[PDB]
Amino acid sequence: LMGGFGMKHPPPQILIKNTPVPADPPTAFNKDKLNSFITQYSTGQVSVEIEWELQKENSKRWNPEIQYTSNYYKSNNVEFAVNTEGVYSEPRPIGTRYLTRNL
Amino acid sequence: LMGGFGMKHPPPQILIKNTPVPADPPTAFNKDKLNSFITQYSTGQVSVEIEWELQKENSKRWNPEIQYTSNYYKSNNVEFAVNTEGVYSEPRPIGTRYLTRNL
Repeated sequence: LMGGFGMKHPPPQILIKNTPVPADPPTAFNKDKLNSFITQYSTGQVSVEIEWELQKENSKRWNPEIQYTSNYYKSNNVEFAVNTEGVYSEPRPIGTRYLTRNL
Repeated sequence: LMGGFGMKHPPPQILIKNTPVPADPPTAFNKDKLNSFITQYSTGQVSVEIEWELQKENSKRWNPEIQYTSNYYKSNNVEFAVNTEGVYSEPRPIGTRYLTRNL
């Protein structure tokens, strides 16, 4: 209902964790689980590659259609670009529905 | 200079004429060329087929571009459509330059 593709078997969940590294244990045995760990974090890169299938427009419509565009008029910033402070922003929601079909 | 594709050998001129059909000549010989003809005209269909080669956009531009669009706002007529009297019109000149390239 929020939109998109419903699937019985969607892309699976990808779970990641830093494995705990204990700090120095005591030299006499203790049965309690170790609550003392080395402070730790990880970084890396992720690649996601999705192949998308397209359905072309076959239309016989004579007149030109509505298309999504940028507006030429001068502005302080470029839409869908970085800020003067380095902040990327998305100025507007963009749907998919521009081209037309008969009903 | 008015625009388009200059060619040493452009598409050739296609010339068409109704062949003159004389009216009834006199029954005694006269050497003058015949100035009396049957009133006549022709009609038919013409097909022109042109194959056009395309050069695709390779751009790495991040932000969306300017595109030619129809405007959604309500109007008495549809642009590039027929009139209520049957008159087709072209409301605006449309150039080719919307997509961008680096210089």
